[PDB]
Amino acid sequence: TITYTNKVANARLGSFSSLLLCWRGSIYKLLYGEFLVFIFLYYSIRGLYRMVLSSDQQLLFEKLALYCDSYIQLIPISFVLGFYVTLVVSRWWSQYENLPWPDRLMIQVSSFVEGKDEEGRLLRRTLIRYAILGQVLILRSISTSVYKRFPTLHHLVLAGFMTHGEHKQLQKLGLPHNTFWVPWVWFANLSMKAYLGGRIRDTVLLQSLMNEVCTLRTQCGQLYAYDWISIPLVYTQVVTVAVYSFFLACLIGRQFLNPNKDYPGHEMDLVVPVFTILQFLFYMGWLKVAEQLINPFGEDDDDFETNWIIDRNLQVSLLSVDGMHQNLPPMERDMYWNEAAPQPPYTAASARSRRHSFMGSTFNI
Amino acid sequence: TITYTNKVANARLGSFSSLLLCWRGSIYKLLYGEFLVFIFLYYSIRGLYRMVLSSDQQLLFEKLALYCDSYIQLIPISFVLGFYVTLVVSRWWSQYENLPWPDRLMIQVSSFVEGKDEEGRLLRRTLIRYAILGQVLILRSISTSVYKRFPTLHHLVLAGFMTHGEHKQLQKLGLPHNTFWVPWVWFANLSMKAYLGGRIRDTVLLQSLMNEVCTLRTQCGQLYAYDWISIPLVYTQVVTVAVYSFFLACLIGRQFLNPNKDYPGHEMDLVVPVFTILQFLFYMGWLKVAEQLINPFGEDDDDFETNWIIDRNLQVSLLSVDGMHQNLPPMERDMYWNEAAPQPPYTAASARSRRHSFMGSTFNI
Amino acid sequence: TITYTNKVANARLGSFSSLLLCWRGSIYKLLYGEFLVFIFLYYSIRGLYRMVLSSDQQLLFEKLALYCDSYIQLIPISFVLGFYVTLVVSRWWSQYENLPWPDRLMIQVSSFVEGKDEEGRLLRRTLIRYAILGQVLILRSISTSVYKRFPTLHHLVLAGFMTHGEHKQLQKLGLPHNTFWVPWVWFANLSMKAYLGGRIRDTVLLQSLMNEVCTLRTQCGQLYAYDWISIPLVYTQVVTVAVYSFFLACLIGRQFLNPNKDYPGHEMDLVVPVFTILQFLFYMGWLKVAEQLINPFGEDDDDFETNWIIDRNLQVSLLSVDGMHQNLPPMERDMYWNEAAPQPPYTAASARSRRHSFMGSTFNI
Amino acid sequence: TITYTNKVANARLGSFSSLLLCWRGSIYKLLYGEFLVFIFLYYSIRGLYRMVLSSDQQLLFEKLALYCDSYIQLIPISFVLGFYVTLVVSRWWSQYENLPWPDRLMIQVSSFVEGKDEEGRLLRRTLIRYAILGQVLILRSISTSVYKRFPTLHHLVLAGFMTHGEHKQLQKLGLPHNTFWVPWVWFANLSMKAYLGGRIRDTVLLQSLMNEVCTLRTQCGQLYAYDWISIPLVYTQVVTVAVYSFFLACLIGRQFLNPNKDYPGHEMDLVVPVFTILQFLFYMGWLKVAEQLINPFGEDDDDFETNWIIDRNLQVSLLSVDGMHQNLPPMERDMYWNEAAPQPPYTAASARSRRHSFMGSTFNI
Amino acid sequence: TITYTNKVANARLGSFSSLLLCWRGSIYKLLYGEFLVFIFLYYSIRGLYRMVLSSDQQLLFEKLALYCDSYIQLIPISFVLGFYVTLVVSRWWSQYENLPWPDRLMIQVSSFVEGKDEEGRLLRRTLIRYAILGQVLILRSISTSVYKRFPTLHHLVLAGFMTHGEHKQLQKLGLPHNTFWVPWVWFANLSMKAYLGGRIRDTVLLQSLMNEVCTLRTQCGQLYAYDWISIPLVYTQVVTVAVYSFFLACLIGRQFLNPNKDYPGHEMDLVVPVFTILQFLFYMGWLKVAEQLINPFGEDDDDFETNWIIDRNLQVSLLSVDGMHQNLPPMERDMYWNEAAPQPPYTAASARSRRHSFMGSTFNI
Ligand SMILES: [Ca+2]
Ligand SMILES: [Ca+2]
Ligand SMILES: [Ca+2]
Ligand SMILES: [Ca+2]
Ligand SMILES: [Ca+2]
Ligand SMILES: [Cl-]
Ligand SMILES: [Cl-]
Ligand SMILES: [Cl-]
Ligand SMILES: [Cl-]
Ligand SMILES: [Cl-]
Ligand SMILES: [Cl-]
Ligand SMILES: [Cl-]
Ligand SMILES: [Cl-]
Ligand SMILES: [Cl-]
Ligand SMILES: [Cl-]
Repeated sequence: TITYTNKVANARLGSFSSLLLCWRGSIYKLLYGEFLVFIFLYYSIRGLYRMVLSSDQQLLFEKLALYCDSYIQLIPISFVLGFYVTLVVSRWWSQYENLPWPDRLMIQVSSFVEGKDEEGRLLRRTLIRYAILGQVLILRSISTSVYKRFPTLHHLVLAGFMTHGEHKQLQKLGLPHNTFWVPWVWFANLSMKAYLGGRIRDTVLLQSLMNEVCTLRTQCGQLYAYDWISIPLVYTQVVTVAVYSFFLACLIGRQFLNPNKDYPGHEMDLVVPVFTILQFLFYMGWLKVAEQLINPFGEDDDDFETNWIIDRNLQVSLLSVDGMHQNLPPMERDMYWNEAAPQPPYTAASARSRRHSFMGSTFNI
Repeated sequence: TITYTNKVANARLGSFSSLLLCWRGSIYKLLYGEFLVFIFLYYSIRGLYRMVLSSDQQLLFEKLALYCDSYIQLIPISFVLGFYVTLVVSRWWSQYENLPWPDRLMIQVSSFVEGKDEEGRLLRRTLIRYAILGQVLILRSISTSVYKRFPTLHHLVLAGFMTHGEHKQLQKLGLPHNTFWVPWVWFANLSMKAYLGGRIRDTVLLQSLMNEVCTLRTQCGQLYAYDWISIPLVYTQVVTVAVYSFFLACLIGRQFLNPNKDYPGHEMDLVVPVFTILQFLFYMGWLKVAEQLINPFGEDDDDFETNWIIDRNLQVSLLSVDGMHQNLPPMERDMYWNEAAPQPPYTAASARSRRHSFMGSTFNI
Repeated sequence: TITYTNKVANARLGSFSSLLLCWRGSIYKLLYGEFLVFIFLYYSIRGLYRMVLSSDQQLLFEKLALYCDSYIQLIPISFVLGFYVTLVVSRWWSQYENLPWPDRLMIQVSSFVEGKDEEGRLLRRTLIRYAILGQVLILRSISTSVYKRFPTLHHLVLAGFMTHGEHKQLQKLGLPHNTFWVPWVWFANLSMKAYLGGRIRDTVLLQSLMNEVCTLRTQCGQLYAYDWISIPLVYTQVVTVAVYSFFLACLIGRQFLNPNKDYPGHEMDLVVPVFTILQFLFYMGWLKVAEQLINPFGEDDDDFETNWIIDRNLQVSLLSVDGMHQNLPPMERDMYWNEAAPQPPYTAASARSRRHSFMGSTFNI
Repeated sequence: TITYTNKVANARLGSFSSLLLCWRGSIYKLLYGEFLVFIFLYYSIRGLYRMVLSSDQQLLFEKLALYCDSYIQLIPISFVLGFYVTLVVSRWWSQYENLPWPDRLMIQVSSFVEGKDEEGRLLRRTLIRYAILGQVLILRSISTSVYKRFPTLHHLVLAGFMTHGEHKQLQKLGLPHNTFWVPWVWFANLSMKAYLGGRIRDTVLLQSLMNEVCTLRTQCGQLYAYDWISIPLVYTQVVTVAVYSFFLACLIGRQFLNPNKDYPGHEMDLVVPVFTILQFLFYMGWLKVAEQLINPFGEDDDDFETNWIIDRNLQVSLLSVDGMHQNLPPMERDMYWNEAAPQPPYTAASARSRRHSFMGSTFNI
Repeated sequence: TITYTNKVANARLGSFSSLLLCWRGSIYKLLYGEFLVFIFLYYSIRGLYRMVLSSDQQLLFEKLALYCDSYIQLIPISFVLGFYVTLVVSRWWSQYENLPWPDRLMIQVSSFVEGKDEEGRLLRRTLIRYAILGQVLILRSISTSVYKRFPTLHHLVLAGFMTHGEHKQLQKLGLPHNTFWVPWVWFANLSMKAYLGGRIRDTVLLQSLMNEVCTLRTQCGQLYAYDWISIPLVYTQVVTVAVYSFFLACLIGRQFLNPNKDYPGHEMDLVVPVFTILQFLFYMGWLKVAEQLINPFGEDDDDFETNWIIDRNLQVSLLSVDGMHQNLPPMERDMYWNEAAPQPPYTAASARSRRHSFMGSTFNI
């Protein structure tokens, strides 16, 4: 992901205009393959119309240039690009709001399960490993950068995510469908077995534990649904055909005709169509937004990095559930043990923000 | 459903332009029946105006051609198409977010109910079959591909979804309304009977079980409401009349008049109206999006496949509640039993994504 | 409500164009009273300008016709109609998502309350009748077709919804406000009295029962709020004045002036303004959408039928809590008692939809 | 609030056009102070250009009239007015969805707390008074019509909302911030004290009681956040400057120039600019919608009446909690004690709505 | 934050027009750095074209001026500015709806934990300090005004937020990732230890306590996600390039050409382009809205003040859990002890709002 939040913290003169000189993640990196083709096609007609076509077949070219010029209209293209990109962006954000984070589950696992030895440590570690295997098994059929890292189910055994005893059991289900739901049942069975062992001392705690897994199930199912069902191909093709039809009329129609005929529109012969190049840039960088965000789990620059998340979620969870169970800092009296209104200090660099408390809009009347 | 997510993973040169050469699910498969009619109507006037109408009735045709040309405007049509398709798409996605998945219920059924013999197996199997019959009875009055598969309630008995003992009981209710709510009451009564049998050992578990059925009830009711209440016919007709009025003025008005009169707009006699055909394609593929997504439960290409779901939900649930109840893989020490920070390996093919952890935006100041 | 979902299941040639020949619920049924006025007003000027006004006062009419022609612009009208109808439709759907359905409460009432005789039957029946009276008392101050059916609170007694013992108690509150909240308190008091009688055997069940009534309270309050607070009259009037100002300039300004003066725009004298009639139809059918959906609880064609719902909810609930309490079909072994993978059959008519299970996007790489 | 729902129940000929003759809440009541200024400014130039400026300085005025006429465009103004009003309306509705209604709390207070004498009546009354004081203390810093009614915290004592014993305790906190959170802690402490007194007989009931106060806390905090943080002044100023710049060019540029020069656009000398007045009305009634709804808690006509709500919520709650605790109507057999399908009667006035139950879309195939 | 809600309470004549004379937070404070550059660039050509370029190179300038005039169109720019600002504003509000307020947790901490001495006071104070440390550790990596106030983790010790015993424990985790999740585990462990000490007397209360921390975890994670993932740089750059391309063609093309050639558009030589300056103001104040709200946690004027919140949340919580635990005002009979309908008085200043209760829309029929 491209991060530029610190560069746009304040609205100053050189804030947004300085983002036009960045290479990675910018339109200059995506439009390179198409600008060359457009320029070559444009200059392959200026070199035919001027030195190949004769005077007889040079007046039928001008009637085409003046006819393919009333069909360049900016209303419908700007409607479709703008009613499509909004939907693409809304889907893109919802695809991230459904990413499973095992932070609300490790808090309860580190507390409700009681034990600080063997058979109380292994239980917690397996209970927290199942919820991570569940997310790894789903972020492998939708993402590409994770598939190239775990090409086979035997590669999960070598990385520590799985076990040889679990691989042989997951191989023996006899179902042709995907198998990203088995760990969610293993977790429930292990938790019930733990409850019937004196570890969990109440049924309320067990129900609370199951309620936080029933939500990760939904979050993992929604990602699969989003990947399986995509935006209709009809809607995808309409925008592309509209944009290409618009830009095919600028090749013939926006060319600089011979001024010897004194046409109402053509009066100069500057070589470079600057305002055609700018229009191409502006109207293609709008389509490349959808082209980039139509599949957030890829290998682009503005795509989710779903390969450091599965390491952070492993390390943090394994630390929280194992090495931080009965470990708290010493309990001591605070600095404000006897003080009605604490007054934290302000540094010299930050003394403008010493504001007063808001007391209602109608206070000053 | 048409899936093309893997073809648009990255934003490259040949990514969106390569989707215009696909047959299934494209505008070329939907516009075939109307393009022929439009072309025939267009060419039936070029063949009358040129060789049937006389010179007297050839100058009243040109006043019609130049008069039916100021009524071709692209603003209101592009407003209605764009304020209608967005609503259609928003309804289409919500119709899928309400599909009942029995994955959050089988997890609790496989755990809370205790027994690994007869009278403890049949209980779980019937409890999980009722929730499937409930979804089958509703995905039969809204969908067509399921109705043609189960034309009669006697066909459900032969497929294993129902039983001869329950058919005779559902036939004896004496109510003229639909009967998609009976299994949701049978489930509750069976669960209460199971609780008063020593199977479920607490009331918290039973309440948790009922809470997950009270949600499937809402999800099944919302689909019926969506099917019963549709977008107003006034709104549906306005867009159609606008589009047809727009395209009826292109038959007479966009024709190539005789250049012998030197009209301000007509100066060439190219046979094929390429930029009229392109406009027809672009402005009809936008309407066909709504035409296709106005009823997601049909027999189109970009329509929900609600016939493999009812098989997957049966097999997965029946496997989960029967053959995986007290079945867990062996519990063993992990690969990182003594390791503060696990370091999973990276393959050679995926070594660019070894990124560093984000530590806040203001870290670098 | 007008239902046409089965007519638009598939996207075929004659799918949307066949909806323009329907009478009920169409623009032809709403625009009849105003098309006549528009036509009469239009033809009352063609009959004055041509045979009443003299040659002196026939050249000040044409300067008005050519001046009231640059004020016909389609952009602001299409903006307001399109930013208003979307809000109207969004409110219309939310008014239906708040309709109380007593299906999540009857499930718990038929199970938690224990008894299969007198004093255990009357309790359940009264508990389920209070929740129905609560919805009847609110769908009587917002809807008209229900008010005309129950004009007085004494009419509810004669229909079985109320009782003579409760009518005299609801008459004796001494509050000037509406009384649609009393049954929600009667239900709670009756449930607590039942709990302190050995009927409900736990407090978890009673809390679960009260949680499902605390939601119906919100759903009933939201409908009253929606009816009490409406879209601002300023916003309602702006659209009407814009549309009427647009259509008042088409009466004088779109008329066919005398071609003897050779004006730049008028060159023909066809009697019927076809493209003015079509514009009127298109731009008034858009306003009638908001005109119809601004109050869903009315007596139109595309309005909610809130008179069969209050019968279905009564019959279904009374059957569920009375004649289906301890009544379940016999428990027998399934057809798939010993079968790892069930294979339901496919009929001959539906054999194209035998699709294969989706196994992830990146499976084929 | 202005209520006109009953006048627009059905879509008839005289439905929306009859709303243009209403005084209160209409554009005619809001645009009066500005139409006079606009008319005076317009007619102060027609009276200078015609009888003050000489022939020399009457030909530099016409170049200004013809030059300040290509800057009157309706695209950007209609975009901003329409992308701003939608946000204003969305905020306006959310400001009402967060109004605290103490209807879900009194139901539980009237049931869970057990006692029908002194020390069981006072407890319930104080518990229900704290939740009302909490809402009164917040609907006094955001609203003006409530601040003018309770200008001082001593005025709450005289109205019965507060007590002299609570005023002295709320005066002795020593915090400069607002004090709208104290009753929410008093309620919790009183409920815990009641539980440790034999009144509430279980912890589940107490937790359910606290869960309904933790939601009113959020609802009261959201109103304060909405009042404290408003729409950015930049966004507010942009629309005003755009509208005023648009309307300043219509003073000089839409004037009726002397027709003695035969200009391409000016050919008549009608005194009143009817289509300029209509445009002013239409384009300023759109801005006044935002001007009115930018602060719903005011003293306008289309503003929330937050002064009858705080009386209804007091009377209803005090009646439900105190005088309706153990008070239920007699329990008797229903009219349909032995009847499988009840058949409520239909009156003669409402006999058209006897519709048949919907049985699915695909029923007729 | 800029607060002007009290100035726009009512819709009067001088309500919105009076907001154009405010300095702080206005467009005049943001456009100062760019207006000077634009004016200098504009006047550097009027001073070259008029007194530097010769008559030969003064006719190639006018063909550029007349050619750089058909590319000034307001449709696409007003589409992109308006489809971008809406998304920016929607993100800006959601960034505030996720701010953690410890008001729903202190209510339960002040009640469920039982004790009014030492070892019962320290427990509550530490339990409430952990939830504040959790929010301080996250509002330090996203905000700048808080980072400049706490540049180092040792500065938190000196302000009372942290302790020397917990600093040494947070220094000893051995993880390279951010450490904003440790207090949420410390809180859970301390609460479980308190429960196994006789302080919390039930498991329902402990589960309710943990449920309110599992929500603050999500609220704190969402802010970090919003800061880490920003709007795509492609979409950010497209708007800037469109606006700058629009405003670069107004420098040459909107200049006042020599009227000696009698051009169709240029006929006057007024020095100041008033309607170009106004367009610049209007089209740059729209971009500066996004420029300001693209990062709400900054040091602008319309930016969240996240430095008084962390003091209010500390003081209020510490007062609630320590000095207000078993402290309630005396319980006395109300003013309306025997009164069916209370009648609070109305002041003379507010007597217009004595409205009558709404009794349904169809009441008057
Ligand atoms: Ca991508
Ligand atoms: Ca379909
Ligand atoms: Ca209606
Ligand atoms: Ca107001
Ligand atoms: Ca900022
Ligand atoms: Cl799911
Ligand atoms: Cl160019
Ligand atoms: Cl429902
Ligand atoms: Cl053509
Ligand atoms: Cl409510
Ligand atoms: Cl016409
Ligand atoms: Cl809050
Ligand atoms: Cl005028
Ligand atoms: Cl999270
Ligand atoms: Cl200018």
